[PDB]
Amino acid sequence: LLGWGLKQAEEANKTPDKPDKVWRIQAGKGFNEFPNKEYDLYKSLLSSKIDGGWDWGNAATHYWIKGGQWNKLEVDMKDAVGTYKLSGLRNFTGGDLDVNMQKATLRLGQFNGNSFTSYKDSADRTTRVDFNAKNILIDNFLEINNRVGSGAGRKASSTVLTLQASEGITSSKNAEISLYDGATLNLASNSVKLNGNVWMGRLQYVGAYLAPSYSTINTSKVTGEVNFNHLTVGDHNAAQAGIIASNKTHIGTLDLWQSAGLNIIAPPEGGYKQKTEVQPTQVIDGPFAGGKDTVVNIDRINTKADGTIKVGGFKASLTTNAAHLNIGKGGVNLSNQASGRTLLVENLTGNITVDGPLRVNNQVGGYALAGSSANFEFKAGVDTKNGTATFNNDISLGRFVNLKVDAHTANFKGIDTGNGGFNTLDFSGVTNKVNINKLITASTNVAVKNFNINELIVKTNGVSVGEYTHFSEDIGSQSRINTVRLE
Amino acid sequence: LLGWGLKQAEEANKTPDKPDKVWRIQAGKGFNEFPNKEYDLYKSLLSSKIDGGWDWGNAATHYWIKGGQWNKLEVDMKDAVGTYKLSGLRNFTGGDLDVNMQKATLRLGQFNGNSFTSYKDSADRTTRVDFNAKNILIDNFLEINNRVGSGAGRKASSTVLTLQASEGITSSKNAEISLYDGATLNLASNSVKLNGNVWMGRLQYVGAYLAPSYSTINTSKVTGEVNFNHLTVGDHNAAQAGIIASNK
Repeated sequence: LLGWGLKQAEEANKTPDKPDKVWRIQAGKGFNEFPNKEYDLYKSLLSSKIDGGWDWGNAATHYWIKGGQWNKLEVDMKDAVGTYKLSGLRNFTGGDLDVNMQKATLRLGQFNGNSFTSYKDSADRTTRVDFNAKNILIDNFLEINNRVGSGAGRKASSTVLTLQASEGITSSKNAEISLYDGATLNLASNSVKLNGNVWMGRLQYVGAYLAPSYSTINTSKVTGEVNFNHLTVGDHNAAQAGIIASNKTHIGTLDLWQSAGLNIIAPPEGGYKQKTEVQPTQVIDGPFAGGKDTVVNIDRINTKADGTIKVGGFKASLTTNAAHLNIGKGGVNLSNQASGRTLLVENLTGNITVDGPLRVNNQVGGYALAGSSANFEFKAGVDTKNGTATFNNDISLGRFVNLKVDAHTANFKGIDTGNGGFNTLDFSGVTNKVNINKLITASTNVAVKNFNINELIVKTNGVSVGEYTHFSEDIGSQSRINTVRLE
Repeated sequence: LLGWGLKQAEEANKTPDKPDKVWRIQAGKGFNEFPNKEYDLYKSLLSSKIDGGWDWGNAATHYWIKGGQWNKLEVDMKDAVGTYKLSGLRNFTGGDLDVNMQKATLRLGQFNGNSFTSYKDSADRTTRVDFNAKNILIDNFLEINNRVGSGAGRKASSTVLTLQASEGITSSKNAEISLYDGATLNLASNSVKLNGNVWMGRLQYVGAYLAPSYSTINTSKVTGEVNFNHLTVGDHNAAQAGIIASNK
């Protein structure tokens, strides 16, 4: 019920833990003299101070450091050369690694995945697993803060995974990163390029459809080229993911759930940076404004939608503070079940530039039933009130679909509502101008205070009555239409 | 049986409390760059270190700070700009806020009221809720030291609310301030003008017609123009209110 902005700002500034028995391992001879050897990291080095096991109560396996889950382990290589791999460390509960590998390639997957989880003690600890490799090369799935077995036993608190390459963090095609309710993920390389299905927000327990399920991917340190490929937020719940980006974020296909949010956050303008017991200062940030050169290049926004029938829709949404928000040639899809699903492509302090056709149920026409009001909704520059919402591609609306745009200046290239009807084509939030190029209406509820639609076809609507183009608010004194053409 | 003059002079000079776990929150980026944004203060900022709940025994809701009602919370903005609102923090038992908002307009009501209460522990603590806004703009009802639910459960000790604007503390027409048996209210702005029904002394419990029911409004610091509109003392009992005025 907190929302993502409180929970991230609470999880950001924490002391790590108070660990007793801080184990230390230093890799000595043999490692720093074979540059191609393809070692194994668990079996040859890490298994000295990590013991396996079984958890009585929902186990498959189990791992911790030494003498319980409250013991920090350092590994201090700093000159080991080779390629190392984990390849099967599943359900690591543990706590506080930091594998320190300069000039050493890692590989977080080979024939088997990985996992990094915590346990809900009375202290509610995090795990803070770190790596400091040269390349990372995920190459098989990695799950952060998963379910250990099946539901029962001890529950799972939050965790943090930090990956700190210095040449790149790539991924294979079938390497599904999937991070859950408490999980974060820090990346600090240059040129992150995750070619696999990143999955923020996922069903941590088998029935918990009402969990909050926050998650975070903090690519703020990436001095290179952030490049996701297939982001997928939410799974049968109201997930609120978030990405703290680095002012250039090209992602590929984005698949929101029905009621799943997203908070892509660009950096600021100049870049980042008995007895009374006084807690340390918790600095907390509201929604600020991104810099001048912040771009978020999504190229397709689908929506996965099946399930219940609620009294409204579910309002899939994404929220950005970047100075631009381009949406590529894939356009916008919106799957629509019985009630009216809703999309909110909101931008706080920037622009919006859509370059694709607005689909619904994955076609351009996309009919809907009576109560199913498929509602697109765009917000360009809410908090600065000088953001345009340009659509450089010809949109087309079918039946029971309701575009609305609340921007400063909503440019267009053509709106064709002549096929379906019952279209509430709202523009009431637009401050001054709506520069539509070619409008085709059958039975529409246009609400514009000032416009110049410089071509207007008005179709008829068959044989039914009581349906008509209806401008529903004050046209003002600056309006204009350079061509009306009834048919 | 003491009378008001003893009880005010006893409640005036007290050390605040001895709180362990003095939480501190500092508002960082984002707040100090939108002069018209109309934020929310509980949900966007305060709810990190205030948890809701239910009191087993006469609840509707319940609020405290963190780990019980003996934990001080500072909020240190000092440069946040906008208009903030509480709008529904009911039956706050808690203890020891001080929301410090220079150059930030507050609003203590929007579609729902507020409340600030204590609980009669064995220590008999006050709550000392403070604000340091620029305007305050009450605009819906605010009850100080109320009854939490209905009678039973834990009882309510005294409390102090301090409002410290620097441009004025106005009020809407339907904003009934009503402070009860232990409640005080310090105002330190210039030009307090409460256009609503201020109600000193009110039935704290449903049958207690023989309670003493003292109350205090201390507008001593007001360098401007104190202006009430409709003061109403006492409700079915022998209330002894008091106002420490500022010579106009």
